[PDB]
Amino acid sequence: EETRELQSLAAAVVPSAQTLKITDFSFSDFELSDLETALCTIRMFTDLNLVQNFQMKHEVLCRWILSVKKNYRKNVAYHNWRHAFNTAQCMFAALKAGKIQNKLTDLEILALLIAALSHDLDHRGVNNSYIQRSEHPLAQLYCHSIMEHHHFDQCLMILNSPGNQILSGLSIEEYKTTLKIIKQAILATDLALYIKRRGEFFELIRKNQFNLEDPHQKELFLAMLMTACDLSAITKPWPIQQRIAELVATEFFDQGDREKKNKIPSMQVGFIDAICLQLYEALTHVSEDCFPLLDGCRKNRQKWQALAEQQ
Ligand SMILES: CCCc1nn(C)c2c(=O)[nH]c(-c3cc(S(N)(=O)=O)sc3OCC)nc12
Ligand SMILES: [Mg+2]
Ligand SMILES: [Zn+2]
Repeated sequence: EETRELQSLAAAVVPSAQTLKITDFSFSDFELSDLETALCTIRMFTDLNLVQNFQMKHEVLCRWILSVKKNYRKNVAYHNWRHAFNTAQCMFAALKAGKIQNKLTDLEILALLIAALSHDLDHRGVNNSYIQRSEHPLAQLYCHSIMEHHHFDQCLMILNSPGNQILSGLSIEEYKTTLKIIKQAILATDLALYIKRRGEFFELIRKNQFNLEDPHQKELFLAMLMTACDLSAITKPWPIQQRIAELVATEFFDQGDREKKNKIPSMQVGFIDAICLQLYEALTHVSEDCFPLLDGCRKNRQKWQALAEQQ
């Protein structure tokens, strides 16, 4: 923690969502400094009316954002602060440009944004031996989303740290509801849970039976939305997706957590087909304004496929 970094963040004027470009599905953070990602984050909370509706104190939100950023590991090639930051930006864009904002409640929106930013806290890279070196090396077989539970634990720890309580303004009832949604959302980032609950979601959309007014369906939708934002790097403009794919490959193969290069194109195509396409197609069914995510995904598949055939 840098009181210096906080002082500078808290005293800065937060530029518009327009100037920060956070309403664009094509948004990229390569050009941004950490302070700038912090300012973008404040703007996300502000334009979603969260600061106002939940009486968040400026200095507290600033301190919370810095604490969250500080708890991601920079030595992890992909699952780091920038990835969490980008997931939250996608959530913002889907809520605003994608018009999903009108379909949810303020608490659900509050929970989703916090969850997007916090869902990978303390991530140590896909090739970590966290559980492998614990007193329960078999835990993952009992509780597969055990690491996601740990990410949530980190999130809660920060929300309860002195000077970082951005939810202090909620009533105990609002608070309990928000924490529950935040938990579900973070657990939802366990790709295994996504694969397990996909079918039901695709089925409903398919048979035109999808109804957000149904408490079970709304919860399912929140989980699907979390996945959509968490994988959104796959939807970015070609030059940006190439760079993001480089980071993922690094974490995956060069243990950049704490040959393949020629197989990467086909790998990405397989990933897009097996995991991404269906999800983004389903999302567009719920809200056509989310089409750019689907469009971007398709364009990247075309690009990777061309390379796969080797140019
Ligand atoms: C936790 C990883 C999920 C993920 N997110 N993103 C954005 C990506 C991505 O772009 N690519 C991959 C991915 C998946 C495979 S495979 N064939 O095992 O399903 S290979 C790969 O990245 C290759 C560099 N995986 C991901
Ligand atoms: Mg993760
Ligand atoms: Zn993630």
